[PDB]
Parts: sequence; C-alpha cells; structure tokens
Amino acid sequence: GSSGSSGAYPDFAPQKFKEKTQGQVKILEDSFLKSSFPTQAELDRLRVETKLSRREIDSWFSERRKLRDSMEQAVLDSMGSGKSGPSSG
Repeated sequence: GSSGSSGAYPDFAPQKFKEKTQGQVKILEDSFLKSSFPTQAELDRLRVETKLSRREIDSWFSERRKLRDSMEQAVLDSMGSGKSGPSSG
C-alpha cells in the first residue's frame, strides 16, 4: 500500500498518459465481472491498486457496460465534448 490515497492535483507530469496496463485492467475486470457497479469500498481499492483516479476508471466501467449491453434496449444519459491539440485528431 501507500501512505496517501491516489488523488488528482495541480501539476505537470513528464510522462504522457499510457494505455491501460494488463495488470490494471485485470484488477478491474475481477471487480466488474462480479458487479458492474462497484461500491465505494471496491472502487477505492480499484483506483489505488490500478493506480488510477475515479474519473479514469469511470471511463473503463462506463464503456465496459456498452460491451455487455450488446446494443440492447436500455436507457442512457446524453453527453458530448470537443477536445483538440495533436495532429491527425
């Protein structure tokens, strides 16, 4: 474990965001596979373990469901954003 939990903060990391590491994903799958919607306690262990943040995971799980739904009849919320910067994007 660590002295302090994993939390966001105002700083510039010299390393760019990398794809989800096998280990991390594996840790999440174990939880998700069991319960799509993790509990405070669960997630808490997910972030620290996978070394990710609430938002970070939020995406993984959010999408993970889409795969399970299989384009089935289910109510969902609406959202849309626009991000730019790098070339060919």
